[PDB]
Amino acid sequence: GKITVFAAASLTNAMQDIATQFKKEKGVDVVSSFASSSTLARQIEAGAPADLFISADQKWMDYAVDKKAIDTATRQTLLGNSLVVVAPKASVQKDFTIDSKTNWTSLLNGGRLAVGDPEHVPAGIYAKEALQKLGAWDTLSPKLAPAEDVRGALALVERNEAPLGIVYGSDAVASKGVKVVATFPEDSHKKVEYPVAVVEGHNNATVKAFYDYLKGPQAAEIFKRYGFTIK
Repeated sequence: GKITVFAAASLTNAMQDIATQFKKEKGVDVVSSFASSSTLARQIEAGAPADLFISADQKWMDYAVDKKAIDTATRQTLLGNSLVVVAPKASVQKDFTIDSKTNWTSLLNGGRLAVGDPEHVPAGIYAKEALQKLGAWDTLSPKLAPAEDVRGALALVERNEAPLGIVYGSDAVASKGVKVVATFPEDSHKKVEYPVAVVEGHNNATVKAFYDYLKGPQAAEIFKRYGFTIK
């Protein structure tokens, strides 16, 4: 048959490679839809026919679980990731540390900070939480350049439309146009975690085969190569 996966935008490259490999190995077609985890969870709630859902945070998975849209026995934390600051490849921006006394204003220089919409995109929620903990939020809120998902924020930095952007470590690995210039301290935000679960009513042998494949060695190889930490 055919499997439909709704996955956080940050999983774009890894998921495409995994789907290709699975088709080679088992002969089944895997179609993925990528967007902010918030958007995907609301689509699942509305009745969009996805078989699997992989969120970039626990929050949006919990959301789908409460709407009775998830086969809960299948929910499991699959990946981890880091939160970093990127700049265009050709920027002269040098590495810097992120602490209570980081001067964001001079780093930006009249430019904007690209972020996933902190209102609902997981990347933006982790970022806001970190900037609030570090006391820089009040200063940065008027300087944001929000985007539809983390890849939208990444694109702004790649196209040199924003000097700095907050994305996942994995996004930097997949991007040929940016470079990591700082890494958020692990204690500044909730641990970045990706839960996976089968959508309610879609737990059949074909979907289960792919779900098991995601926790296997071939998939772990691809995830590691793209910068994700395997939980």
